Amino acid sequence: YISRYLTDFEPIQCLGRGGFGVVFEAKNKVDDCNYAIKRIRLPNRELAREKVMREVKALAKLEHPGIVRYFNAWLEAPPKVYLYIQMQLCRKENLKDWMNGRCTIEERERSVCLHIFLQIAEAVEFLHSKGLMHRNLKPSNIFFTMDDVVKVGDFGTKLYMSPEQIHGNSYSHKVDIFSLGLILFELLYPFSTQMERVRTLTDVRNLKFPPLFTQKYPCEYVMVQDMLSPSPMERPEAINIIENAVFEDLDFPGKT
Ligand SMILES: COc1cc2nccc(Oc3ccc(NC(=O)c4c(-c5ccncc5)n(C)n(-c5ccccc5)c4=O)nc3)c2cc1OC
Repeated sequence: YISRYLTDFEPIQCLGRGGFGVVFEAKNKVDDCNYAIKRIRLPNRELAREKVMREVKALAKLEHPGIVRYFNAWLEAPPKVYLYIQMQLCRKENLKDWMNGRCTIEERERSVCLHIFLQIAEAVEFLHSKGLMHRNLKPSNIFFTMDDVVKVGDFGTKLYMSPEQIHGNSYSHKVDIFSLGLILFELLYPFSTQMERVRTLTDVRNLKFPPLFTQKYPCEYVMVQDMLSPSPMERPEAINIIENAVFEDLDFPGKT
């Protein structure tokens, strides 16, 4: 049996593993570039397989500076069945890592945080304009290119999902706005411990804010409140978030 993956690529390292499968770094022999290759074992459930095959087709249609860049997808059935997805190789550190490495307020300068957030929001508004939604927006699903442009993806815990999703109710694109609210807060508010992070984010979910955040960031405090509305209908659209005066003339020393 001839494996397309082993024929066309030189494996470099395993980048990570999940319930779906594995992500490798591998060099394409012909074009000499390094890629991230996600390998999915096709599920035994036929409706889950339907979802996988449909989502790869959807991914292939997507082109945006804030969405991980797609190259190829193929199936292999060795002597059960694997779907390989080839995408642009990003940096090791995702947004969760980035925040974990910047644990002081000095390391979360307003304009820097707003610049990162704006890119995420622009990626989400792109999805919403295409009649798509993310559903699983969280810092660990936010990646950086080698040039630090933020890339929204989905590697595949409940702290970022909308209340309607948690309860297993029907939902709309407004679920992504809820996740955006928590991400904006988390970018602006550094933590020293996981325990502090969990306690504070849980409070913020219920619209209980740390007093120093409300004082230092009145404008983003207002927009986080709006994005975290229990009622999905009263959450703003992503296009309304991106047009907020808060994102007007963002600049910081070292910005491209
Ligand atoms: C150095 O370290 C790393 C560099 C990495 N570089 C690049 C990518 C990396 O990981 C990723 C990131 C993203 C994805 N997939 C998606 O974003 C997918 C997307 C999607 C894209 C954009 N938005 C939402 C979802 N979907 C629709 N499909 C889909 C889902 C179900 C079935 C079929 C296809 C997706 O696979 N895969 C691997 C890395 C991980 C690294 O360390 C672990």
